[PDB]
Amino acid sequence: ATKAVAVLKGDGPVQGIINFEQKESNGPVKVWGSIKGLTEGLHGFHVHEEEDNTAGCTSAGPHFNPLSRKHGGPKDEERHVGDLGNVTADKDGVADVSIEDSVISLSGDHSIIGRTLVVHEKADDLGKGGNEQSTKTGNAGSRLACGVIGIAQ
Ligand SMILES: [Cu+]
Ligand SMILES: [Zn+2]
Repeated sequence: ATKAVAVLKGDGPVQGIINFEQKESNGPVKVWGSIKGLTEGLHGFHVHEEEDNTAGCTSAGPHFNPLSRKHGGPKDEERHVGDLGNVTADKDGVADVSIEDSVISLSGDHSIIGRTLVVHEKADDLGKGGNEQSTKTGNAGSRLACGVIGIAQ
């Protein structure tokens, strides 16, 4: 779409308004956001499968993997569909996201509308930890907050 949002929220007051703009069927998306309630430091950020509560928190399915690759980040050879590596939280526990991608579509085959955008405690290990868990998740640990990607309104 040309205006999508994902309101992150967790067990605690950790919350974050993510924004996504695509417009173009096959153009570079802009993705950005601003958490409020993480700790400082790097936090893994990914599009988990779908709004699947049974996966643990309010919703957080496995790392979405349509092409069935190993985990990593935008700069890796092995990166899943929604492997937006990690973001950096401030000393005030705010991680201002601002990146762009061309794998997804927000409106098309890879409509991210409906997906489950989740933040992790630890840094994404860029799926290089040489262990399934890491090479599937980034060893980023438990999901401080979870959320769903929808239309901005
Ligand atoms: Cu994740
Ligand atoms: Zn991944």
